[PDB]
Amino acid sequence: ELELDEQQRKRLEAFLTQKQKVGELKDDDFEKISELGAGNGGVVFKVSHKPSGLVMARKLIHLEIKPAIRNQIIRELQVLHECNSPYIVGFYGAFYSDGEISICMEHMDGGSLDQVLKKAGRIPEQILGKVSIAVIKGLTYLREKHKIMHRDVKPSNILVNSRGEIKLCDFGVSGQLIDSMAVGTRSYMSPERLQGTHYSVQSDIWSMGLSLVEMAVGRYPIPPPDAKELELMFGCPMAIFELLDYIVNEPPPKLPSGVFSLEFQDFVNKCLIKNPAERADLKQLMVHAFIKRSDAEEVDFAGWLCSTIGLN
Ligand SMILES: Nc1ncnc2c1ncn2[C@@H]1O[C@H](COP(=O)(O)OP(=O)(O)OP(O)(O)=S)[C@@H](O)[C@H]1O
Ligand SMILES: O=C(NOC[C@H](O)CO)c1ccc(F)c(F)c1Nc1ccc(I)cc1Cl
Ligand SMILES: [Ca+2]
Ligand SMILES: [Mg+2]
Ligand code: NA
Repeated sequence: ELELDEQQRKRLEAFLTQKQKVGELKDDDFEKISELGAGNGGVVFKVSHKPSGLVMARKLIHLEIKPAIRNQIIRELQVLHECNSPYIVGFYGAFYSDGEISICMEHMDGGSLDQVLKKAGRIPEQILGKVSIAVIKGLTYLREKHKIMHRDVKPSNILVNSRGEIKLCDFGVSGQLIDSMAVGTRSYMSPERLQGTHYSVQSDIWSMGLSLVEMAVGRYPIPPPDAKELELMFGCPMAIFELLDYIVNEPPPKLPSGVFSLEFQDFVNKCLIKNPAERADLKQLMVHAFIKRSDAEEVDFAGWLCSTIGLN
C-alpha cells in the first residue's frame, strides 16, 4: 500500500528537485499573499518565498520561550525533510523568528476538508472513499517509515488540491512542540485517549472514522441527529466537557441507514468501535470491502472538488 504510482513518483521527484533549490529559510525572505486560516494557537499564511519564487503555506506558532527551548523544536521538525509521500503535505523548513516558530510547507490550493465541507454541505460517499484511502495510506506511511502516529486526525488536518491530491499535516513529529503547546479541540479524540488509557495508531483510526461521519452527514455527529434532523438532512448546544463525557460514556456515532452503502457504514463502524483492541487496525482497513471497492472506482476527485469550491 506504500508502492508509488508513476505519476506519483514523478510528482514527488519534482517537489524534491524544487526543494533542493531552496536554501536556509529566513524571516525576511517571505512576502505575505493572504491569510489561510487560524487555530487556537497558530495562524497560517499563503506566502511567496521571494528568492526561489516558490509559494508556500507558512504556519506561525507564537511562543515565548528561551532560545534554548525553541532551538530544540526546530531540531525535531527536521525529520519532516524525510517524510516524503503522496499522502503527506510537503515540508520546506522551520525557523524561529521574533517570538514565533515558523513551519513552511507545500501550499494546498483546495484548503482543508473542514473548509471544503462547509462549502459542500456534505461530501459524497465516493469522494469519502478516496479520502479514506489517503488517510489510511498516510497513517501507514508515518507508522512504517517513521514510527510516528499522527495524534491529531480531524478534517482541518487533511488538505486537498486541484490536482486531486489528499494529504495529512499537523502530525506529531516533534514531542517538544506537542508539550510546549499542551488548546486544540479534543472533540475528535478517542474514548481511550480521553480516559487516559491505551493509545496507539488505533486512536487515529477512531478520529478518522468520526471525521468521515461528520463529512458524510454535514455536521459534527455527537450527539446524534434526532429523527427530524435526519429528515431535513436527507429527506429520509453541548459544552465541550459535556461532549467529551458523551464520547466516553455513550455508544459511538454511526451513519444513518438507507442513504449510505452497507460497506461504508460497516467501514465507519469498524473505525468507531470504542474498544481499541476490537477496533479495526490499518492492515485490516486497507483490505476492507469499502476500501477495495473505492480503490477500484474511477472517481474524479479533482473535478468534484474544483466544481464544489469554485476553483478556477
Ligand atoms: N499547507 C497548507 N495549505 C493550505 N491551507 C493550509 C495549509 N496548512 C494549513 N492550512 C489552513 O490553515 C488553517 C489553520 O490551521 P491551524 O493553525 O493548524 O488550525 P486548525 O487545524 O484549523 O485548528 P486547531 O489549531 O488544531 S484547533 C487550517 O484550518 C487550514 O485550512
Ligand atoms: O502544527 C501542529 N499542530 O497544529 C498547530 C495548531 O495551530 C495549534 O493550535 C503540529 C503539532 C505537533 C507537531 F509535532 C507538528 F510538527 C505540528 N506541525 C506540522 C507537522 C507536519 C507538517 I507537513 C506541518 C506542520 Cl505545521
Ligand atoms: Ca525579519
Ligand atoms: Mg491544523
Ligand atoms: Na517577520
